Amino acid sequence: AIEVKLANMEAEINTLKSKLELTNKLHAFSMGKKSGKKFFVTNHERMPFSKVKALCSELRGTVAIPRNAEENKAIQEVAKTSAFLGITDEVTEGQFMYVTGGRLTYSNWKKDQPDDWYGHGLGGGEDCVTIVDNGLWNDISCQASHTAVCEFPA
Amino acid sequence: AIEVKLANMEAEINTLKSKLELTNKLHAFSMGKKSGKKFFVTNHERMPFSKVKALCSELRGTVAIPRNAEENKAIQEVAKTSAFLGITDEVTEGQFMYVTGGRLTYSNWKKDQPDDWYGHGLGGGEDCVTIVDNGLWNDISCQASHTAVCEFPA
Amino acid sequence: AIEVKLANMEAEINTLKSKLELTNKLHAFSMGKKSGKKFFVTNHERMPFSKVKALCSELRGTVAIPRNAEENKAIQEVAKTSAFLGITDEVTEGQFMYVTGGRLTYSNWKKDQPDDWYGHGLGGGEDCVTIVDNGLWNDISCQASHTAVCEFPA
Ligand SMILES: CC(=O)N[C@@H]1[C@@H](O)[C@@H](O)[C@@H](CO)O[C@H]1O
Ligand SMILES: CC(=O)N[C@@H]1[C@@H](O)[C@@H](O)[C@@H](CO)O[C@H]1O
Ligand SMILES: CC(=O)N[C@@H]1[C@@H](O)[C@@H](O)[C@@H](CO)O[C@H]1O
Ligand SMILES: [Ca+2]
Ligand SMILES: [Ca+2]
Ligand SMILES: [Ca+2]
Ligand SMILES: [Ca+2]
Ligand SMILES: [Ca+2]
Ligand SMILES: [Ca+2]
Ligand SMILES: [Ca+2]
Ligand SMILES: [Ca+2]
Ligand SMILES: [Ca+2]
Ligand SMILES: [Cl-]
Ligand SMILES: [Cl-]
Repeated sequence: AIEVKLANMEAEINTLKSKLELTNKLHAFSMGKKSGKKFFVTNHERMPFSKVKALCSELRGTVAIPRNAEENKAIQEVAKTSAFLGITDEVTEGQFMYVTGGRLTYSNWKKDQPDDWYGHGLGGGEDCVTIVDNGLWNDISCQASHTAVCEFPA
Repeated sequence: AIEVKLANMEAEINTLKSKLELTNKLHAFSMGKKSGKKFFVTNHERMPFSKVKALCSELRGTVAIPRNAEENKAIQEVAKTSAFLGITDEVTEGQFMYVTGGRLTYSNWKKDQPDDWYGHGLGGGEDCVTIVDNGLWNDISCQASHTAVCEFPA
Repeated sequence: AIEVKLANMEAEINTLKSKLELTNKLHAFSMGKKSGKKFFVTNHERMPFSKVKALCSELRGTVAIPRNAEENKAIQEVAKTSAFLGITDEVTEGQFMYVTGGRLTYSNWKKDQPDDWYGHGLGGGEDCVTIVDNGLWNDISCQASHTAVCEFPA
């Protein structure tokens, strides 16, 4: 009976959907995702901010955004090098916004940062933000190439 | 049409099964799984034994258990810090057993361990086991938080 | 009812295909795949050449093959020790060919190599090639055990 075959096939599909969910949980776990916390991951490739945005979007994620000390340390450890954060004041100078919307709240600026430097020689000031090796932040040219770190929901 | 469509769906489902199996194989390989050998994975999160057990269970794995010096070495390599092992004397004080059942066939106890110590203030003695930095074992409170290391079959 | 169910099943299968593709993209990213570049992966296990071939084949990949300095560097960094490349002169002594077919177009041989040395006592000369610690190449016995590094398309 076609109905029986259809029913058995629906069961197979459900089994596969659960298997894939497990595959995703195992991968996240293997990559360091902590229980109930956002998942941060990188391919260790350095690229301009525009590229990071496109890459994370393709993966259905967003550019890493630290919203507290814990998340900051987590991203720092993942990146292990200067990486772009999803924060920018491209629109209005001095008004840093999350790529996901909203004005900047938590921050971990290095002393004297942000300074919107123009002397880097790339044109424009510094409208992007990078978390440096020590975990502190520094505004940088969005044209510069820093590590791509994407984040996925908790 | 209906029957031809249903027949294609079977092929679609079968093909997806094979692709997901291949995905799992590649993932195990990327996580360092050696041919015909079980493998260990961690997200580097520290939590109480009960949480590790539930977490590994959810991944269809088990809390890491060393059956020989090689596996013990592999687990410490994966963990990097003190991690719980799937061995406890919760059923009968003094008699350590595998969470998977049965008595120990291999041990690597640290000198003067196990000691079922109470001075840790967590209440009760020590019924769980952790592999320490240098591969040796120590019994610790199951309430204590140590690294979660899951094991997957060979 | 039957046709609506078949239509939903087609939709379920397509969503599953879509999610698996996303899972594969995320996995490659997490394993260091650089944008538009072929990627190399290893489980850090050492084995004879025939085993590496069988293994990478099972993963629907191929034994790593550098076609230029950049790829050679990438493989070197992934393996971090001597590893077999998909290059051999088994078909015609002295003529190194890619396992994927065709004569070498890029080479990075160490000084005095290849030498089809017999002194290893394994039998036969040296018909396989490994990339050594510094990125240079040496022909070695296909029967020797070196790191398995698989390659997947860009
Ligand atoms: C990597 C880094 O910190 N770069 C900063 C640059 O952004 C700008 O602030 C400049 C001002 O002199 O100082 C540099 O140290
Ligand atoms: C982490 C560790 O080793 N803890 C042990 C504890 O389990 C208990 O054995 C105590 C006895 O005095 O000694 C401690 O060093
Ligand atoms: C691992 C390695 O480099 N082996 C080489 C071997 O292939 C052969 O060339 C021999 C010549 O005497 O030298 C060895 O060092
Ligand atoms: Ca500006
Ligand atoms: Ca600015
Ligand atoms: Ca700055
Ligand atoms: Ca089709
Ligand atoms: Ca005890
Ligand atoms: Ca103890
Ligand atoms: Ca549904
Ligand atoms: Ca030869
Ligand atoms: Ca040689
Ligand atoms: Cl206990
Ligand atoms: Cl040979």
